[PDB]
Amino acid sequence: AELDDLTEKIRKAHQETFPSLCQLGKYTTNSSADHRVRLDLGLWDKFSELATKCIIKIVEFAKRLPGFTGLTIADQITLLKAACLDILILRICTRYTPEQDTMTFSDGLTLNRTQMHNAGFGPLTDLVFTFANQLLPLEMDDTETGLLSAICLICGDRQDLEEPTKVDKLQEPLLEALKIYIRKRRPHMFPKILMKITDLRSISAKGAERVITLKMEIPGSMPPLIQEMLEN
Ligand SMILES: C/C(=C\c1ccc(C(=O)O)cc1)c1ccc2c(c1)C(C)(C)CCC2(C)C
Repeated sequence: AELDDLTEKIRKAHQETFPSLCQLGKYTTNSSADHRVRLDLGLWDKFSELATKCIIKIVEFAKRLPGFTGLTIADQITLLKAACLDILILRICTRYTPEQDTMTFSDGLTLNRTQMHNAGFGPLTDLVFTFANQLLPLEMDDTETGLLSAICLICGDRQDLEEPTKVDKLQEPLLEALKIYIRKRRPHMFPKILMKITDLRSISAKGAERVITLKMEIPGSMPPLIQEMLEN
C-alpha cells in the first residue's frame, strides 16, 4: 500500500512535468526539412531553447520525488547532472510518431528525422531514432516512464555523493514498484524496460563530445543550463 502510494506519486510527478503526445497540438516547420546539413542555426536556437525548458521541468520532476528533498542540495545537484541527459533523451523518444518518422517537443514542435539531425543531433540522430523505435514495442505508460526516469535519477553509486547509502535506500523501493506495476497492468517486460537504462546511458555518454562539437560550430554561446548539465 505504501508502494502503491509511491507509484502513484511518481506517475504524477511525471504527468505534471511532461505533456503527453496525445494532449499536445503538433505544429511543423519547413526549415531544412529534406536535406541534411551540418547545423541549421534556426533549428538549433529553437531546440536549445526547448532543452532549457525541459531541464527545468526535469528538476521539478526530481523535486516531486518522495525523499529527494531530503537529500542535501549537493547530492540533489550531483544526481541531476549525472542523469539529466538520460532523462531528456527518454522524454523526447517517448513522443516518437513512427508513421511520420518525427519526434515532438513539449510545445508541440514536431520535427522529422532530418530536422532532428539539423537541429543539433547530427551523427547521433539515427542512434536516437533507433532507441525510440525499440521503445515502441514496450508500450509504456506514464507511471512506467516516470518510474524509469526516477530509477535513472536516484542512483546511489554516483561519484561525489555526500550520502551514497541514503540514496541507495531511496532507489530500493523503485525497482519493486516497477516490478509490481508491470505485472499488474500488462501480464518479460521487467528486464526489457530495465535494459533500456543501459541503452540510455550509452547514448548520453556520446553527449560530451557532441556538446564540444556544437560549441565549436555555433556563433553564440551554449545555453547556461545545458552548459551546467554537461559541465563536469
Ligand atoms: C534530448 C535533448 C533535449 C530535449 C528533450 C526533450 C524536449 C521536450 O520538449 O520534450 C526538449 C529538448 C538534448 C539536450 C542536449 C543535448 C542533446 C540532446 C544531444 C543528445 C544532441 C547531445 C548534445 C546536447 C547539447 C548535450
